[PDB]
Amino acid sequence: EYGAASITILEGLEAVRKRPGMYIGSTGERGLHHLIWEVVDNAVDEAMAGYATTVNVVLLEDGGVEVADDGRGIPVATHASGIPTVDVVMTQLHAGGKFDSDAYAISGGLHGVGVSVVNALSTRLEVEIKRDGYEWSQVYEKSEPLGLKQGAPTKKTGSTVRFWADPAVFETTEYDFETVARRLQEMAFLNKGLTINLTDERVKVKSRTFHYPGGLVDFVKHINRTKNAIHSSIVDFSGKGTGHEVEIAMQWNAGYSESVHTFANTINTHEGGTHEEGFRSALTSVVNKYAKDRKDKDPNLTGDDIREGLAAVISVKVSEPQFEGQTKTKLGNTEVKSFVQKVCNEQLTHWFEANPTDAKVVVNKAVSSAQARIAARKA
Amino acid sequence: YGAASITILEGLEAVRKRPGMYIGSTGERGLHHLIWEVVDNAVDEAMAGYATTVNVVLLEDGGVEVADDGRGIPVATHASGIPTVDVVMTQLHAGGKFDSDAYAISGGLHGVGVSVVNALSTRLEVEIKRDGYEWSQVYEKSEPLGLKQGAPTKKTGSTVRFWADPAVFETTEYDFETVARRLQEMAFLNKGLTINLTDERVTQDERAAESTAPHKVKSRTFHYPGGLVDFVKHINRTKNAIHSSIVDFSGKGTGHEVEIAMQWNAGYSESVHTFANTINTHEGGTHEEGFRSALTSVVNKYAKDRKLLKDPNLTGDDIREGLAAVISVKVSEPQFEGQTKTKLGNTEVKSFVQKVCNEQLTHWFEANPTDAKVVVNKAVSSAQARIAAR
Ligand SMILES: Nc1ncnc2c1ncn2[C@@H]1O[C@H](COP(=O)(O)OP(=O)(O)NP(=O)(O)O)[C@@H](O)[C@H]1O
Ligand SMILES: Nc1ncnc2c1ncn2[C@@H]1O[C@H](COP(=O)(O)OP(=O)(O)NP(=O)(O)O)[C@@H](O)[C@H]1O
Ligand SMILES: [Mg+2]
Ligand SMILES: [Mg+2]
Repeated sequence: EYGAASITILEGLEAVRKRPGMYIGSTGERGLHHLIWEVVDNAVDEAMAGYATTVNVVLLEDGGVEVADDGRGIPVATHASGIPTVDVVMTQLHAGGKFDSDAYAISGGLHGVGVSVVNALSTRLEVEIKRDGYEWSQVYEKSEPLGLKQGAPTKKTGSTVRFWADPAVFETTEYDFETVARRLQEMAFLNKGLTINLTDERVKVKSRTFHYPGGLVDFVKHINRTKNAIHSSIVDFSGKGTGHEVEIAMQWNAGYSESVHTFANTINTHEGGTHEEGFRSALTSVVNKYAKDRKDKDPNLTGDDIREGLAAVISVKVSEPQFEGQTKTKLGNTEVKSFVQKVCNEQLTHWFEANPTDAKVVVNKAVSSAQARIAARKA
Repeated sequence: YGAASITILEGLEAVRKRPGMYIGSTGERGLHHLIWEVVDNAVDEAMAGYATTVNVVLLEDGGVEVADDGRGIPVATHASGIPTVDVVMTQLHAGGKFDSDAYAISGGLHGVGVSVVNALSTRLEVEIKRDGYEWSQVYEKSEPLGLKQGAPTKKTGSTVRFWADPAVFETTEYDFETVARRLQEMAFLNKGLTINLTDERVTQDERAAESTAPHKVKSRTFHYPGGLVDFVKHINRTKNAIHSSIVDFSGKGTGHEVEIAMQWNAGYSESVHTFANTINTHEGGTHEEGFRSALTSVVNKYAKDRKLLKDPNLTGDDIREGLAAVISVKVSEPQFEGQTKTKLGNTEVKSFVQKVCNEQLTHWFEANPTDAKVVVNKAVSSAQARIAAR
C-alpha cells in the first residue's frame, strides 16, 4: 500500500547526494567542472565585494582543487544555529550571507547552496581560513566535519577551500585544464584589477596568470584575436541603475559566426536571459533604425544575421538576481530586460553616430549576411 | 561581516526568497511550471497505473484546480508527527519518489514540486479521497489550517487547488494554449491516460440557436491511444508528409525503456521532442544525444551501402532537417538538470538509446526501401543546401 510510510524527508546534503542533478546539473564533466565554479565563484564574490584582489586555483595531483583568496574568509565564530559558521555554510543548504546586499553588494552567489553541494559530492573537503586575526583548519570527511582547529594568529585575511570530488557520484573525476583556464580567464576580464592564477600539478607544471586591467575591452580583443576584426574601434559602454549595472563591450569580426558571451555578477549565463534578450532587442532596433535612416533590402534585419560575425560581452551587475537554477545558465530578472534594453538602445545609437566609418562597415555586414539568407532560402 | 551576517532559510522561506532556483523564473515559464509540478504529480499516479484521468481547471479567480483518480496524497500521521499531506506540501525533499516502491517510473524525484507551489501560492486547498473518507486541508500563505475528515468514500484520488501569489509573479494569467499543448503531450506519452482541460475564464467549446444553447466553457479532452504515433501525426498536421510509414519502435533494458516515433516532413526545421518519464526535457539530454548519434550513424552506413553517398560528410544537423521525432524514455532512476528538469543526464541512457535506435532504425530502413531512399535523398539535398552557404 501507498501511504504515510511511503513519503520520506531527506536531511539537506542527503538530497544533494541522491539527486546531484538538481544542484550540479549533471554527474558528467559539466557537473564535475561545476564544483570548481561553486568554490571559485564564491572566492570571486569576495573580489566583487572588493575584500579580495587575488584568487589562486590549483588542479592538485591526487584529484583535489585548491582555491585561495586574500578576502575576509568564511566566518568562523559560533553561529546562531549552534555549530560554528564554517560548518553551517559547508553542511546546510540555504545557509548563506548572500540573502541580502549587506555582506556582499553584487554577487554571483545567492542560493546558499554552492559550497554545501561541493561538500556533499566530495570525499574530502579542507578549509583554511585566516580571519579574526587567527588561522583556522577544518576538515570534512564524507561531508561530516572532523572539528574546527585554531592555528597561528595572523594579520593576513582570506579563505582556502580544497575538495576531492567523489567518484561514486562522478563518472570522470579528472578535470579539463582548458575548461578551467577558459572560465577563470573570463572572471579576470569581468573583474578589473582581480588576479586569478591557475596551476595544474597533474602528472612541467602548467600555470596561467589572469589579470586584465582593460576589463571587458581586453575580453573582446581576446575573442577577435584569431578572427580578423572588421572595425578598429570596440564599442565600450556602461550603464548603472536601481540595483543593476551593465557593461557592454563588442566588436564585429570578418567571420560569419556569433560570439556573444553573457554574464550576470561574473557568473556565466550561457543560456542568456533578460539581459541577453534586452541587448538583442536594442541591437536589432538600433542597427535597423540606423540602416533605415542611412540606406534597399525592404524586409527587416534579423538579430541572428546582425549578430553574425559579432564578438560581444554583456556583463550585468545586479543587486537581487534571479538565476535559472543552481547551475545559473539563464537570467530571469524581467526588470533587467528593459534595463539593458534602454542602456543598450541609447548608447548603441551614440556609438553608431560617433563612429561613422565602423558603422557603415558593420551595417553593410548585416545587409550582406541577411541577403545571403534569402538567397539560400530560395533553394 | 561574520556569524550575524549568515542566515539559514527554513525550507519554504528559501523558495520564496529565491524562486528562480525552483521554477526557473517568475515570468510565464515559472507560473506555468507551478501547473506542471501539480500535473506532473497526477501523471505519476497515472504512470504508476492508478489514476486514469487528470482534470485541470483554470479558474475565473486565477486559481488552478488539478483533480486525479489516483491513490490520493497520504493523509495519515507521518513519522514527523504531522499529517503526511502537510509534510508533502510544506517541506522540500519530502516525497515518495526517492525509491522506486510507490512509483516505478515517475517524473517527480526531488520531493520539491508541490511544496514549491505551496510556497509560491497565496492559497493552496487540498481534497484527498482515500482511507474511506473525503479529506480536506487549506494552506493559507503556505501554513496549514487543519486537516478535515469529511464524507465517507470508496472513491480514491487527489484534488489540488492553488492560487499563485501575485507578489511572486510578474503576471498571473495562465495561457490556456501553453497548458493545452503541455497536457496534450502528457496524453500522447501515456496511452491509457485521459487529460481534461477546462478554462472557466473563457466561454468557447443560426445565431438564435447559439444564444438559446447552454453556456459552454472552453474545454479540451486529451486521450491518445495512438500514443507517440498519434503524436508524430500531430506535429506533421501542418507539415507535408515525405514518407507515409511512421517510424515506431520500443526498447526495454536494465533500468530503462525507450519509445521512438519519427517521420520526415518537407520542412527545414528539426521538430525533435524528448521526454524522460513524461517530463518535457526540451533542453535535450543523453537520450536525445544517444538518438542523434545513432541516427547519424544509421543513415551514413545506409547511404554508404546503397551508394547514395559513396561522398563528403553527413552531419546529424542535416539528417534531422525536417524531422518530426518523439523520444520518450521511462527511466527508473532519472537524472535532471534542476527542479525545472530541463535536461536528462543519464549517461547509461545515451548508450542504451544509441543501440536501441541503431538496431531498430536499420531494421526499418531495410524493411521499407521506398520510404528509406526518400529520407536519404532528403538528407542528400539538405547537405548540398548546407555546403551552398559556403
Ligand atoms: N571563499 C569565501 N570567502 C568568504 N566567504 C565565503 C567564501 N565561500 C563561501 N562564503 C560564504 O558562505 C556562504 C555560503 O556559500 P554558498 O554555499 O556557495 O552559497 P551562496 O554563495 O550564499 N550562494 P550560492 O553560490 O548561489 O549557493 C556565502 O554566502 C558566503 O557568505
Ligand atoms: N496527486 C498526488 N497523488 C498522490 N500522491 C501525491 C500527489 N501529489 C504529490 N504526491 C506525493 O507527494 C510527494 C511530493 O510531491 P512533490 O513536491 O511534487 O515532489 P515529487 O513528486 O517527489 N517530485 P519532484 O517534482 O521531482 O519534486 C510525491 O512524491 C508524492 O508521493
Ligand atoms: Mg557561491
Ligand atoms: Mg512531483
